[PDB]
Amino acid sequence: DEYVQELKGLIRKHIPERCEFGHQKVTFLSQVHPSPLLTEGFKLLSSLVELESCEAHACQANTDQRFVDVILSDNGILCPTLPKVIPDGFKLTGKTLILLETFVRVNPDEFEKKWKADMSKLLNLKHDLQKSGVTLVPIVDGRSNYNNRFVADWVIERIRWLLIEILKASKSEDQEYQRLIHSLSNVKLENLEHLKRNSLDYDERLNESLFIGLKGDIRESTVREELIKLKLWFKDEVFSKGLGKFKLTDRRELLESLSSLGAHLDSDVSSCPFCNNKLMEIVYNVTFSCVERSNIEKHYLSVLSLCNKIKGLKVFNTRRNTLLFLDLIMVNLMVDISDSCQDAIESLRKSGLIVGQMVMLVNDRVLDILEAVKLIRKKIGTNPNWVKNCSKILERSHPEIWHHLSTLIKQPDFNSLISIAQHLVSDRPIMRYSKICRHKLFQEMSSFEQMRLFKTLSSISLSLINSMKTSFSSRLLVNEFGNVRLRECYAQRFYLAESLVGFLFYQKTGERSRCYSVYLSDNGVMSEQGSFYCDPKRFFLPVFSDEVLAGMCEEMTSWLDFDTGLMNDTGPILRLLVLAILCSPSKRNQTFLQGLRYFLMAFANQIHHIDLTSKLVVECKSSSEVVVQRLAVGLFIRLLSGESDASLFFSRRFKYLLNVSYLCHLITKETPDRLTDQIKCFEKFIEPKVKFGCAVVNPSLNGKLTVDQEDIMINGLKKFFSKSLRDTEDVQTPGVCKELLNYCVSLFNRGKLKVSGELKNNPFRIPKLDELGNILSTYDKEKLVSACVSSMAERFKNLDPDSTDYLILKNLTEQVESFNEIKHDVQVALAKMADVSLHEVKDFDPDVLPPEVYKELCDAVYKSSEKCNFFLEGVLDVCPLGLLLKNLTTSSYVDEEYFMCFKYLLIQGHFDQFTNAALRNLCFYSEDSPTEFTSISSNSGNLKFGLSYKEQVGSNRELYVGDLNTKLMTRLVEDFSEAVGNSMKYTCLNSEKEFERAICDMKMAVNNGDLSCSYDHSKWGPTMSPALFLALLQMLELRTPVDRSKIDLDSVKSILKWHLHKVVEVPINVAEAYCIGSTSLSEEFFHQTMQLNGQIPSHIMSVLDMGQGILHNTSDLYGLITEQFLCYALDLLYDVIPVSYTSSDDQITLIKTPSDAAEWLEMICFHEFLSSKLNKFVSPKSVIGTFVAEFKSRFFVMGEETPLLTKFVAAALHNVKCKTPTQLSETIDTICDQCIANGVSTKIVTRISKRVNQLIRYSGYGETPFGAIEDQDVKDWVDGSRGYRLQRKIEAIFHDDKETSFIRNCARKVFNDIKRGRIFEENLINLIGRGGDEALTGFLQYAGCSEQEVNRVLNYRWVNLSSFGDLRLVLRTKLMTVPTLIKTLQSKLSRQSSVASGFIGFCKSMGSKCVRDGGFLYIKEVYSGVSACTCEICALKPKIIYCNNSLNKVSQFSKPILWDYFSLVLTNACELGEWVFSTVKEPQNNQNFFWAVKPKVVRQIEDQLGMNHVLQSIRRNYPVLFDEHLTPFMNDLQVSRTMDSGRLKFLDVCIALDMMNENLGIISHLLKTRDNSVYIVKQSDCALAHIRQSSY
RNA sequence: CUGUGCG
Ligand SMILES: [Mn+2]
Ligand SMILES: [Zn+2]
Repeated sequence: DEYVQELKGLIRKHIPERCEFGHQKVTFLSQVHPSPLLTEGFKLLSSLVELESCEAHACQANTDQRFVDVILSDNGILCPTLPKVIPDGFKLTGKTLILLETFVRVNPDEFEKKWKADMSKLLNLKHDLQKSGVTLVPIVDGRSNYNNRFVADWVIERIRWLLIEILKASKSEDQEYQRLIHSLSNVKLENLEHLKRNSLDYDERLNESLFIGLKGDIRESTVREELIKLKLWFKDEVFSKGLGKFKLTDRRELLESLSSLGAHLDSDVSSCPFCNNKLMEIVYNVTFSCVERSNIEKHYLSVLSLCNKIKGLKVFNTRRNTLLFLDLIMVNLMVDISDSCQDAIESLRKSGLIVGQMVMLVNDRVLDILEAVKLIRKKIGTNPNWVKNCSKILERSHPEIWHHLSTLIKQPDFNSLISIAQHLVSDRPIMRYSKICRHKLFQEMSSFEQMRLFKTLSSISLSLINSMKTSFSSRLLVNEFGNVRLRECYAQRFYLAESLVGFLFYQKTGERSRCYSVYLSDNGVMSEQGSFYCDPKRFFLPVFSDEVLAGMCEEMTSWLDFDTGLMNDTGPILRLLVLAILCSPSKRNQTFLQGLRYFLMAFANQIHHIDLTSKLVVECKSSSEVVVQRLAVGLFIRLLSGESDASLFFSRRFKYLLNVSYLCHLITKETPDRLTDQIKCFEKFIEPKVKFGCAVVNPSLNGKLTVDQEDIMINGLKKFFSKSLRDTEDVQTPGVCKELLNYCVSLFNRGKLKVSGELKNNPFRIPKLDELGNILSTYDKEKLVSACVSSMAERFKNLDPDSTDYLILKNLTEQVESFNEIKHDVQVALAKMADVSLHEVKDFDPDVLPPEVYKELCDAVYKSSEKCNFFLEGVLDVCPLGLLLKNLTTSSYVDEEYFMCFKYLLIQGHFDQFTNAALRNLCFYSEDSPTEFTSISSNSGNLKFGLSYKEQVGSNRELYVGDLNTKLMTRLVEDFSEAVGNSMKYTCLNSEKEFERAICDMKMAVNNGDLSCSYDHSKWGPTMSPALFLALLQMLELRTPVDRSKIDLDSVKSILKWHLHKVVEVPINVAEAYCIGSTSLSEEFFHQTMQLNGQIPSHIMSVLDMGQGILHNTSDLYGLITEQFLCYALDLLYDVIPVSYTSSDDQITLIKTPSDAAEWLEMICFHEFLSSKLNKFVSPKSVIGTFVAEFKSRFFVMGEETPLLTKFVAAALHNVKCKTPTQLSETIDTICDQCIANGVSTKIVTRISKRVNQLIRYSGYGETPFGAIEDQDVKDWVDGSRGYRLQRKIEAIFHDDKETSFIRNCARKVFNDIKRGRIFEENLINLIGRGGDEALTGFLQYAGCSEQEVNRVLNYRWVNLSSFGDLRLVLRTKLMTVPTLIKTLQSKLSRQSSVASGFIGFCKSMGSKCVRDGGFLYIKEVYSGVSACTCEICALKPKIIYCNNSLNKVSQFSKPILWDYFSLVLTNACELGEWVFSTVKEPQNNQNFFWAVKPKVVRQIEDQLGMNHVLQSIRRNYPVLFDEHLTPFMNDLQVSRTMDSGRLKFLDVCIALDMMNENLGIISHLLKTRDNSVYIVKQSDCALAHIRQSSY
């Protein structure tokens, strides 16, 4: 006991703050025995930890450690026979309980495991306690450290060290000892030697069911002879019988097949699309009614804007009366406008924004003056004081910033109102809800109206997205088949011509699909244009793409200018097809275009599968797919009807049709319906499993199986490996024959393949799983509400205003629905802590009761019944505790909606009514730590996975989410597999050199004419099984490089069989949809597995899953070795030369033949048979000819490569992620560089830049001299960065480049004397860091100037709103969450929402107080503060640049632009040389002269630019910024400290510019590869390239 | 939290 007395001495620094410190301490002092003292030491430490955890949250210690039932029976409460559970901290007040259970886990994984376990075990008790008792709120405090606020945090580590020393000094179980010794460590991979590996009478039958036929020692000549005999048998048993899988194209017959499948002849639709689709007829009507045909309006718009701003304050705490006040103001200003200037209502007002007795108001709602009067005369007599009272609130407790001098207090004279009403006739709309063709023959129209069609489409799309952008929290004053009258709908406006305006009327709000009606107003007259029904989210693409599509069309058609006349009958149909695709966003259309891509791939080449036509036919609905399908097939026929073999200008035809097929990518891939999306993903997940028949019901979730479960697992394993080498019945069922595994393994072992096992670099060196895609989880909501109510009860030390809702907004950043739900939850929780029968038998939750079960009439009339004690007089905004329910009922009653009133009434009626291994595993003991593992688990779970989907253009892609332990095991397996793959050479998944080698090999083979085999494999993911990898690694040896020690992968085998024992959860939403309840296989399976066998199915368990996204590289290497075996076999049999490349989903086989290709079908069929014998089913989409090759959608043809224009332009048009305008412009620059890399066009990128500039300008931000990409660029995207193009734009701003020339001369001088001229550097940073203008001067006198230059160059100024920081803004981001260069460095050191909704959030957020000063303010006052001096110097570029006296009123946000010119010039000097110092000179082709170009950049900045160079420079120059906000999480700073090649050539000088300026982003741009290294360019664009070369 | 413009 050398330390026991030392422990007694050291534990003397402890405060007995509570009594039982004293009690436990005196028990500890008075006991000296070997066995207990450790026990009470650990339990006292745990008690101290739990008290520190819970008394920080107003705890009440459970000193007796009793159950919930007795503490609830302490006072008067009925016992509902609650299940037993021991609480750590309890807080009971009135009829509310707060329970806190805390724990400590140093290791994270155990921390989240215990966290999930405790919340799961506590949540289920709420459903029982609430049913016939009181409520509760579960909270848990998880700490990863033993730290506390009662000790000086230097003894606890010493206490732990001394305790572990004491326990290791002497003992007296084994696993308990290991757990306790490992749970007191702080920081601790492979080599799991300490694991027990105990058997449970199950390993054996797994072994002989998997490792009986595996030898891996078969010699070579026997394999040769066996393959010979197999080939001879195959030749005359299945090939001579005509039972193959591939055949020749037979072009013409394929044309009739395509015409039959696509061109519908049994359909009743007409051959003119305009009347087939509602959008087509609507746009046709508007465009052919439009082509053939004053300060009052701005005042009206201004007053609308100001009332629209003031309404958002909601300072009246009520809605309907607020709306009545606002529209009363609107009508008062209306009648004050109409009293004078009588020539305004008929002429200047009708032609603006008005229609029959229907005037728009705040919140973009159109309202009728008649019923407006019918509602204004209310509250008159009942309470005429109202208008007075709401007037008096505009003086006190109001912003008092208004122009309502007289337009507010005047009573509306109803005589003028009725006179105005009778002045305008009744033309109320009908909005038709739920056959003669004069459709103008679009094929015989001029070449101008199509662009007008496109502009009309863009206007309609933007109007739809504006209607999307409207507010959600809007309730109509008066509520309302086949024809509904419109009186109080919502409206949007759009502009077409000087006199006529289009209007869009819609009745409902939200984000889901609605019904809309389109009307027109020519000269005050109302016209009917149409109506339709759609979901706005799928029309973000055409919002401004009215020009890029056009020029794309002319270029696309002009590709076919080899023959004159073919453009005439192919162009107009091409634009019509593009329009049809744009107006019809659906998965079926893009799948159909992909099917046409596959059809073209089959047809243009020589050999194709026999099962293509079944994968091209898609069922049609709504008669909308038929027209686009007919258009596509007609185009294909017209291009392919005549002589169209491979003996003519066929490459351009192929490119044309391929781009036509890729036109599918314009469709937004964002799962139009979500619940059906989970249904589809789940059923396509579960169909192969059940059709195999090995899916069991919910397992034990802890590593226990029943006899039936293990028996069916054995049956599945036996069935999978029960395939023969001769039977042809098993060609589609999953499985494989172990014999061929033995063959391939044995042949690989004796170095007979292209590679061997001579590996180097030895590899042995909190969301809920049940729901994916939901914004919030039950666990997260419970935690947030627990924290909220804890803070609530904490501050009451009554009365509570609505400001508590602010806290709800503080912790967060469908969403509004969850916010309202949690607001109601916290309201009712506060209410209960302050102090129709079908719901009883059904779910007892009153907040989930749907309004679809009862009529609205009974709901409205029952809430208006007698109520004495359930309502109170007045609104009573103070809301003291004890009467919250009455206030909520009154607030819901005064508002139009009664559903909240109904549920509040319902809930107001109370209608909701001394061993060391067992007694020491509840305080802090880490029992769940993995110490002994079985064949099926690892003592820490059963590898629970969660299912999810990912949107793709073609079809939804499966995805699996893993827990933390599963995540780490999967990542270590992946690391080992990647080590093996790096040992491999031919793999192409992440090794770019091999990818380039494959590209060059395929291109040279195509140029020579070798045979191509682009194998595409179907159902690659779900069909594979881990058992394949188990057997493969069992038969493998993995020899070491030099030691030849035959590495034993026992840990790898165990972890892989663990993955074989993975369990997957089914989402709760699909389970509920099936339970609530067309014939579906999954539906029948679920209904068969509800009660017939066991309980509801929530966990699925089987063998052959191979979850996509988890076993990438293992599957890659398996497929690689298998294809190597097959290529070796085919080479040895048919003496032909194979080579192959693998990408784990599709592969490439290049075949060089000796010594016209119709004699080689037999080898392809034999290879297909061999692959099908393996678990390598090949999709029918493969093309096995020798004309064109495909790999990862990178096609190669004889002579050149496809330009892939439409895919890239669609990508550039879409995925405009809006966070800040600068980042948007940079992303656009990157995507345009990528687009121009593949020789697209130079006139199209200009249109994209114009479109994005127009889009950002519409947002109200305003154009900037940088803005988006410059207009009218050139092919000099090559050898040019963002700096160069920005400099070119700046030069283009100035017509006569006169001061730019001199300032470039000055920049040339400063570059000259900073590179080698005399001595400089390290003095510039002193000048740079302060500010703006004096620095201009300082450079000027460093180069030589006078005061005239000083006061002349500083004249050009531009407005920068982001001057005092960054634009504060909140977007529609995921719930629950310093120069930028430092942030990028931090990120690089470290290792669901729609684009439409993102744009909506951007536009909504920038309109609030975003710019900062001093304070936050708006933008409009900033832009209106400018002075329009117009002194002939601020007019050459309006709204871009300004002169000094033009910005006298506001000057903080005003900088000169020539500093940006310095920034760009010095950036180019550091980046790509000094040749940009010259003057641009201009120079003094059949559309088909394409060729590749290389960058011609020269770098004098030590082009290598290794890592840790900038870190040393920033440490030297800016130690203050180096210390904090930089390199906290780093351990190898020492290499950077000891002169890591410090004092670079130019790194020191031009990094401070990026420090100061936040629109360059050069250093981050500096440290990456160009990623292109080649650019496709036409000689037509090369002809007019500008020349800029600099002399010495 | 707090959207009003493409002429
Ligand atoms: Mn492929
Ligand atoms: Zn028609």
